[PDB]
Amino acid sequence: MTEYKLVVVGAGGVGKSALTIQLIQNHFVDEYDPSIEDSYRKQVVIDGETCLLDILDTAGQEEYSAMRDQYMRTGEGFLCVFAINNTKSFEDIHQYREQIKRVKDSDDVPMVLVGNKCDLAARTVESRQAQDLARSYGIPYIETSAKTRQGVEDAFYTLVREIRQH
Ligand SMILES: Nc1nc2c(ncn2[C@@H]2O[C@H](COP(=O)(O)OP(=O)(O)NP(=O)(O)O)[C@@H](O)[C@H]2O)c(=O)[nH]1
Ligand SMILES: [Mg+2]
Repeated sequence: MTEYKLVVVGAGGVGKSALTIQLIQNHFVDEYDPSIEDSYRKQVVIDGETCLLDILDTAGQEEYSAMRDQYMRTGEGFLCVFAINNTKSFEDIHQYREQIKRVKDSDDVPMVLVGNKCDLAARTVESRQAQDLARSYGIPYIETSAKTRQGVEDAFYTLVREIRQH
């Protein structure tokens, strides 16, 4: 099987853990609310290929993590997550992009822009605004809800496909 190192990044509270947990849960534990950053694994078939996804659920840029630079060096692809009801989180996307570019010294890193919490009516970031931002980075944009599961598998599998076509 092929192993992929994925890193989930974004501002505090956008749903980085919720997304990761929704993908990787085997549901033995009913509720799991991770308090700090951690690594998770998921085996899945994507376009006929058996993949092992190593998924790193990072803390926001706000919190200190000693290993952050090495997480980014190791990471092969990045989910850049914001929340559609949090303008600040959307504006923060630039910070996360620049951090990844600074560490990896590259303009062509596999990424997916993720607008999470799309189950919510109180939207402050229009899809067209995020599509515009994604198009300026030359990356896919996908809207997700970690509550409903909408788009969650698609976001991760799109990232794997970006890594592949790199
Ligand atoms: N309505 C809604 N709430 C969501 C969604 N995803 C996460 N949340 C909620 O938003 C809050 C933050 O979720 P969490 O997964 O902790 O986000 P985080 O980005 O990992 N936070 P941290 O940076 O502190 O680790 C929680 O109350 C969670 O239930 C979603 O898709 N929809
Ligand atoms: Mg978290």
